[PDB]
Amino acid sequence: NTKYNKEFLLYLAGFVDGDGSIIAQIKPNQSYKFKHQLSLTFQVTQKTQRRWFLDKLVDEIGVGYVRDRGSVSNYILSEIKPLHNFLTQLQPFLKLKQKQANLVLKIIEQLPSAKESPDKFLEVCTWVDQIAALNDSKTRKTTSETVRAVL
Amino acid sequence: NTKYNKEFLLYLAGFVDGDGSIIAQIKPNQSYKFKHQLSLTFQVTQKTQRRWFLDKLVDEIGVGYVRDRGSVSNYILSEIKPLHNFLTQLQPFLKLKQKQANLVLKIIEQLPSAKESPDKFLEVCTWVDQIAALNDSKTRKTTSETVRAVLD
DNA sequence: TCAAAACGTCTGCAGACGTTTTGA
DNA sequence: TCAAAACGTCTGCAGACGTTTTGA
Repeated sequence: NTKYNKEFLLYLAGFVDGDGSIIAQIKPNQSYKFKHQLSLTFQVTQKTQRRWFLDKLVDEIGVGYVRDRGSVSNYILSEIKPLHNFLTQLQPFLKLKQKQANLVLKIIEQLPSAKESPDKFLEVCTWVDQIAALNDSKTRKTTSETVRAVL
Repeated sequence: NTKYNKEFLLYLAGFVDGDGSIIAQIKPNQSYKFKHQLSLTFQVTQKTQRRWFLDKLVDEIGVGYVRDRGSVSNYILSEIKPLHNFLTQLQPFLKLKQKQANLVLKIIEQLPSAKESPDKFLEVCTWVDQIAALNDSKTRKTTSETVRAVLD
């Protein structure tokens, strides 16, 4: 587990607080026991001309990668172990995105348990609900009821 | 002329790099000797539901104010001296909006000498030109070139 | 004449989702 | 049956300007 210099984290929290997203999703997918995949994402967006900055993040954070989607580009971190380690350290300095950050951590820690009881999974899916409520969600389909109405 | 923590500035520098605007403008206005106002602005936007965060900031920075625009709110810092002191302290930590910041400090210092001679004033206008170019400028009308003409 | 505030404008996004595949 | 990658796309803005008014 890589440890981050505390100056880097202070700058990074500020950036994330202003122009970063912390995303939790329930993805309909029949090849899963309970028919959905739990998915977590940390994401930063820069215009494609400025992606030199997104590439530095990959170096400095040491994990994740960059995605080009035309006029704009993304830094993406989804791997569950690195994300946990990263949010754990970044969390104390967050002012606007702390709750999402903590809801993500608690979800990750309960992932092995959610793969067992259909009630534990369903309950984890309500945390996912809380994260999207905190964000400015616009185009959202698959929620916990969507799930409860399957089991 | 308040002095800020290194913990505050580092955080703030990240926030500004990510979500902050450094704006410079040449405003046509006939009450001025060279018929234009040189305007500088530091700006941050939030959804009004999260005003408190910008209100908090007014208090920590010690200056500037908050405008509710209906559904979004702006933190706005326009005052030249506070602006200089704020950016002079924040400038070494910026990784994206540093160039803007320097151009803004340059401008603030040459400001009194710019009011003395239309050639120094025109030069200063070529600095706001550069800032606009570093931003994602889309609706700009008054440039140093429209100042050159008018001053003839 | 000036610094600073006040108020107006808009369309190219972009935060935050979506669905499908890869590769175990 | 899973973690992650890859890729598609909507809608309320909001970044970065504009014009106008205030009051020493």
